[PDB]
Amino acid sequence: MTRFALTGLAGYIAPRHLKAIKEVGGVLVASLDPATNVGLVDSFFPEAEFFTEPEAFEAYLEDLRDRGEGVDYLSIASPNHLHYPQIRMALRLGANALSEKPLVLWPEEIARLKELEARTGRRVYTVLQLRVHPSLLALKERLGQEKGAKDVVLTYVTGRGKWYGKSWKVDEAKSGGLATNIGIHFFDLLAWLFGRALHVEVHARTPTVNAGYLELEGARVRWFLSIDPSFVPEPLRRQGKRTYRSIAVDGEEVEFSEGFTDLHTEVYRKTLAGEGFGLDEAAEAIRVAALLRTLPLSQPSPENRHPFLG
Amino acid sequence: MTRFALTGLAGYIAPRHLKAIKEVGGVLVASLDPATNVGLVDSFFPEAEFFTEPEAFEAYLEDLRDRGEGVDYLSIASPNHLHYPQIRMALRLGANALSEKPLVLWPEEIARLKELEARTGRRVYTVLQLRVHPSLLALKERLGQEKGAKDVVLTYVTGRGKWYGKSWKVDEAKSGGLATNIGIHFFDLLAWLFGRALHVEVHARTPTVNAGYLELEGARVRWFLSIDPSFVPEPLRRQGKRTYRSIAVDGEEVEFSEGFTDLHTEVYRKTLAGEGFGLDEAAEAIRVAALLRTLPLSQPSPENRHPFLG
Amino acid sequence: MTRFALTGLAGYIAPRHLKAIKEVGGVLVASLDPATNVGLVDSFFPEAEFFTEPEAFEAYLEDLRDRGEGVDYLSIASPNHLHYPQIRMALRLGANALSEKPLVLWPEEIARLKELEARTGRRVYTVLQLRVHPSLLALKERLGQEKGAKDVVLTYVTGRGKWYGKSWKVDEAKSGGLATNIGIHFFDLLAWLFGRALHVEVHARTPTVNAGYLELEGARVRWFLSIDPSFVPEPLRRQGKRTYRSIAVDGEEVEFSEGFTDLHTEVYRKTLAGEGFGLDEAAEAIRVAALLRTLPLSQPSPENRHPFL
Amino acid sequence: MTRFALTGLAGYIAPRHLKAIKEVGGVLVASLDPATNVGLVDSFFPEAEFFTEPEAFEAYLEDLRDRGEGVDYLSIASPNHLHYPQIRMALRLGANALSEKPLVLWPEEIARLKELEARTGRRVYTVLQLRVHPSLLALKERLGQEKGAKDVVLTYVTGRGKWYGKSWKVDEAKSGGLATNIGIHFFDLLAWLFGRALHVEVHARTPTVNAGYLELEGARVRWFLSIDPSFVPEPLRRQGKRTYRSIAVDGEEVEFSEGFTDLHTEVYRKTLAGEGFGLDEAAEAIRVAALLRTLPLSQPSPENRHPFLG
Ligand SMILES: NC(=O)c1ccc[n+]([C@@H]2O[C@H](COP(=O)([O-])OP(=O)(O)OC[C@H]3O[C@@H](n4cnc5c(N)ncnc54)[C@H](O)[C@@H]3O)[C@@H](O)[C@H]2O)c1
Ligand SMILES: NC(=O)c1ccc[n+]([C@@H]2O[C@H](COP(=O)([O-])OP(=O)(O)OC[C@H]3O[C@@H](n4cnc5c(N)ncnc54)[C@H](O)[C@@H]3O)[C@@H](O)[C@H]2O)c1
Ligand SMILES: NC(=O)c1ccc[n+]([C@@H]2O[C@H](COP(=O)([O-])OP(=O)(O)OC[C@H]3O[C@@H](n4cnc5c(N)ncnc54)[C@H](O)[C@@H]3O)[C@@H](O)[C@H]2O)c1
Ligand SMILES: NC(=O)c1ccc[n+]([C@@H]2O[C@H](COP(=O)([O-])OP(=O)(O)OC[C@H]3O[C@@H](n4cnc5c(N)ncnc54)[C@H](O)[C@@H]3O)[C@@H](O)[C@H]2O)c1
Ligand SMILES: O=C(O)CCC(=O)C(=O)O
Ligand SMILES: O=C(O)CCC(=O)C(=O)O
Ligand SMILES: O=C(O)CCC(=O)C(=O)O
Ligand SMILES: O=C(O)CCC(=O)C(=O)O
Ligand SMILES: [Cl-]
Ligand SMILES: [Cl-]
Ligand SMILES: [Cl-]
Ligand SMILES: [Cl-]
Repeated sequence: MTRFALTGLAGYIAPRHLKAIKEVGGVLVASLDPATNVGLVDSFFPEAEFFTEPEAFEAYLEDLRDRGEGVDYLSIASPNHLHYPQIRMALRLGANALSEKPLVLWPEEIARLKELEARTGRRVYTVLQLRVHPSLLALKERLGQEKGAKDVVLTYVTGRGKWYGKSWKVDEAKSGGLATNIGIHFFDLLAWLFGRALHVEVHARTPTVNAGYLELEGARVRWFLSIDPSFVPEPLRRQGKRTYRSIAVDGEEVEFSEGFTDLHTEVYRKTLAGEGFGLDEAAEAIRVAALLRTLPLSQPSPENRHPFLG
Repeated sequence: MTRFALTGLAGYIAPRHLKAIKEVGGVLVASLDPATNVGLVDSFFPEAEFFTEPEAFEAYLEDLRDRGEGVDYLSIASPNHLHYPQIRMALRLGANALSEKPLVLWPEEIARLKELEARTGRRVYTVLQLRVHPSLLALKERLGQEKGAKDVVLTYVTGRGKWYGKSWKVDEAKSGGLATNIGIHFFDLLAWLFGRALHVEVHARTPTVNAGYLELEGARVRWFLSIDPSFVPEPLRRQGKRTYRSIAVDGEEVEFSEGFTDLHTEVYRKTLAGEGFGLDEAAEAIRVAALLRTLPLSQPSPENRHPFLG
Repeated sequence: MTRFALTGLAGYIAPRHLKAIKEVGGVLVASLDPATNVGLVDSFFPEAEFFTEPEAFEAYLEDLRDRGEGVDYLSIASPNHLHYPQIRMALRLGANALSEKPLVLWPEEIARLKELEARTGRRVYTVLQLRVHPSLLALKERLGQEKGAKDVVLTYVTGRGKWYGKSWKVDEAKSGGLATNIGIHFFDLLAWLFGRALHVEVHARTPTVNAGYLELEGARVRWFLSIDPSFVPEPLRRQGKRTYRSIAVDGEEVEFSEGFTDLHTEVYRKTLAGEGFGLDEAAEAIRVAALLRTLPLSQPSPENRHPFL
Repeated sequence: MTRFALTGLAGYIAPRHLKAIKEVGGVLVASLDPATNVGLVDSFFPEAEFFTEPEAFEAYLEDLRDRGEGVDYLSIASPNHLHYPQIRMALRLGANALSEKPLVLWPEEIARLKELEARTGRRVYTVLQLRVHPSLLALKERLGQEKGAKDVVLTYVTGRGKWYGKSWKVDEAKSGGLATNIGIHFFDLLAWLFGRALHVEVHARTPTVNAGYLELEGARVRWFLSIDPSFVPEPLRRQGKRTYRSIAVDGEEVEFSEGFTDLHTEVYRKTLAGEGFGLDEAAEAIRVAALLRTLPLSQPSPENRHPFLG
């Protein structure tokens, strides 16, 4: 029975973690969130300890550890800028970390975490559910059979209501900006499929749209990211869809929205089986996303312009 | 299409109000919550406006009024002490109010609300789902047949985890205390069935237990309230059950937990149909609960002592 | 005895408002702040009500109004995005408003307040302390005696520590951005002295520097604003100074640091006498600051580039 | 040059700590507060780091420690329940702690901190400025010359406006209650003069008044504590005084309000000189204050009743 603590319990994504912990036969020992709108927790783990103050949470988990009943994992569902320091808290307390994406905001934070693993005997893992999406695992096998770099069009639209622009998600110091907070999913998919980015361009940047181009070891990629649902293709909009997440490559197209929200238990299962996504796996997309925070806009060549900018 | 604005969107009970507004064919025009952990809202009303600052939400709703697009109803799912001033906001904005229980904390607030309903021509309503619970409607009908007052044992145990003690729920200025925040359900049930309280006693009053006695026009009632699930009767507790909500009238048992969390849409419907629970309906249980904040403890006679007290 | 309520009581700036209210013979009936380090209030108005919830503060003031004991002014010292909706509250409660700068963030908000003033017969005022100052007030009479366009270089560097970057003051939706949160003082001084901005350019807009160029009816202005103290001129910086606040008009300087934390009381007095700074006085700087946060960057000509760039 | 970090920078007492660090020739390296009303700091330590997130503050200080540049002291001016876990943070960072009163809330926390001191070779100190108040030091000397149990009337009135009741200071879980948050000063003065409390009674306990009776090894003590300035004696009220802090014993009375707010630098100097008030010194008043939280009210005998209750 794997022992978990959880940060960010009051949040949107937290119930998916509570479900994962239940489904892998784990127990939630304690949670942290400065907000107390967490009453849903009793329907999953009615005996879990709860803290509003991170310093009190830390002291409690240390007391559990300084006596043999420590947690095995800290699940981290706090705002992005808190992932790094809460992962360090976990490792120091003798727990593995399982952090939401992006694992951290900066490449310097990845480098420091690699050193800290070696001094604490624990490991840092991250939630990248696209890496367990059955359609994308199948695409990955297909693409591996083919020599040469591929040409890819990546379109990632996921609608967000008006609350998003009043939240931490649009504070770049907290979220990393749109290309990190939302785009890390696809920058990570592209690194997993096609390796390291040799060249990066950004062609459009507004509060709701970013678009650009990547030259990766295995592919040339035109990409478009939005949180404005008007960019969902019209035939799908008609049927009420608010998302469109598509990779077109090698003469095929895979739209990977189905089950996007139903893969957190599989990520937990892979992680507890020792097949999790660690620092080495997460680092490349974080490097790309971080470069994009400060990269100047450029004018795309026609070959490099995503079609939604045409 | 009834037009609603909602306060308390990030909270535990908010999704039941989103489901109710949906199911009655209403539209959520705008919501208010100082917390922004509200991403669930896009799965219901992906175009609703959102505010963290009450002053800005008010100015926005005042602008809508002034241009003939005012909201019809403010639904209120904020902490209890904010119900009164949020209902004052609804009324001044030219909207009706539908507030979670307890409707307000104090009888003086009920009295001032009556004045403001007269000044504004608007109405104040509240969510008391026990009044639409089919077993309790059935009970009320059977009691109408009967002559004389009844002897009643009311036992109300609903377990709460460790987060509750770190929330506004235990700040008596915010919540009104245990007998208000949780007990209002049953004080209101008893007022609805049995009328006004002629005499009130409190026999036990700790952070997790209140017990006492009421003499009502239609009943003598021994009551016990707890948020410690250890008080669930042993034959249910041994199975892991954490709630027990029972009214026993002249020795006949009605346990009413089933469907307790599945009646908000029916309250909303009754309200919109002119059958809502207004100030006059809610006032008596508020008067009882408010008395209980300062009523001195007394030693029960054996005939007035709830069985759980020994 | 003029009755006041105050918003933003916990904030850096509220003590000058407590002094003005005291000094002008007013009484503070109630205050609002989400935060609770407001104890200083006890040494001025030891009986004032206090609220952390805006809706409870509004209901309390509305009760007072309805029984004929309403406040006469709402003084507003909250973060900038709250000024507009708190002035709206003041007018709905039948009070005048006296707001910190910037009075509101957007010209559309000014227009709405003008409608609402007419509806309620109450007035919106703002604290423009540079306008009652001795050394800036000196200019306006002189300058005004001469004709011809002036050539102005405006430089303001006011160092801010690491806390600033973690506060609402860098959230553009809350503060209006650097030029507004720092700038607005001086854009208002410039509009006061030299009229409407007929051309506006922004040359730099980074998190610690905003710089640009204005042409006003009465002057051209090269301006530079920063909260990075490394831009304090070296003869001051070498001494450890972290601020520098200069307007040079046709080669003639005035530096501005001295009477800066100073003149809230006179502004209260003028306002109470019917000589306050209203929407019409405030609007132009608000229009310019709204452009300064929204216009695209452009590359300056040599002639139009502030020397510090 | 003694290196400090500070918690609670945006609050009421912090400016006194900034002044103290400056006056003892220290440097403030970094500060933590979730609130950002802190601009004052620039007039003292213009280059200090600042954090809103405790986990980021702790990671920053951990980095300093690891590269041989750790702070020497953590000064703690956060809410009272945070003192214990922030002192734990200091000790694990290899810093001494200098915490505002009360040092911690509970005797069990004192006991844990004694164990952690021994582990780390760092020390915990606290601000008890009455122990450096010249009038009280002079009184202590005068009393010493005697022998036999003293008879004491302690009256401690310190006015607070309406903001206090909407702050953390009235949340007993955060502040310890009135007898702890305000009262610790005088319980500590009494323990310093007269030793262990062998008998404790509480006679009144309202939001603005606590009163009771103690018998200590060296004195019997009738005490009264209020934040209602109406209890300042009329003659002092008539001249506008809002405090009255009086100890009457041995045929004299010492009123110790003068300079009560001007002794923080002296506490810092004593602490840096190795003459600070440690766990052993602070423990007894913490034990007494904690007992008073749960002690039921009793009816006083006339002899044991503070005069202000008569
Ligand atoms: N597909 C996915 O894998 C997916 C989807 C959504 C969000 N996320 C990620 O999950 C995280 C949570 O996002 P969300 O949408 O639930 O955001 P949210 O704003 O709904 O919830 C964030 C929670 O963090 C809490 N918080 C703030 N500071 C904290 C601290 N010091 N400790 C603990 N909790 C703290 C907030 O009070 C809040 O309840 C982010 O890292 C986000 O990128 C991932
Ligand atoms: N069976 C029932 O009918 C039932 C069950 C649970 C709760 N309730 C009631 O619903 C209300 C909410 O309880 P909850 O359990 O959801 O609590 P909660 O603590 O989960 O959520 C409360 C929400 O109110 C928000 N809030 C705080 N101040 C606000 C303001 N000024 N405006 C708008 N929002 C504000 C908080 O940020 C939070 O998201 C309470 O009145 C409670 O009694 C009813
Ligand atoms: N020289 C000047 O005249 C001068 C100097 C500084 C600031 N200001 C202005 O004064 C105002 C205060 O800035 P500050 O420096 O005190 O920042 P601040 O962050 O120190 O003060 C913040 C106070 O406002 C509060 N607040 C947030 N929401 C509120 C609400 N809905 N109602 C009332 N209060 C609320 C916050 O809790 C905070 O405690 C701003 O408009 C700023 O532009 C003017
Ligand atoms: N005479 C004295 O020695 C004296 C006088 C006043 C207060 N105090 C003590 O000083 C402490 C502060 O009291 P105050 O009056 O300044 O209260 P306050 O409410 O004015 O200030 C409290 C500060 O703590 C901050 N805070 C909350 N959580 C924090 C955290 N995790 N880390 C750091 N900061 C955090 C708050 O945001 C706030 O700015 C308390 O322990 C109090 O008992 C002592
Ligand atoms: O909806 C998406 O594609 C992104 C989900 C996510 O990771 C987020 O919202 O943070
Ligand atoms: O569970 C219950 O019976 C009470 C639900 C409720 O109203 C509450 O938690 O506020
Ligand atoms: O320091 C300055 O010059 C600007 C003051 C100001 O208005 C602010 O800080 O918001
Ligand atoms: O004023 C006093 O005597 C006590 C000071 C205070 O508030 C405190 O110590 O928290
Ligand atoms: Cl906690
Ligand atoms: Cl808002
Ligand atoms: Cl309030
Ligand atoms: Cl931080």
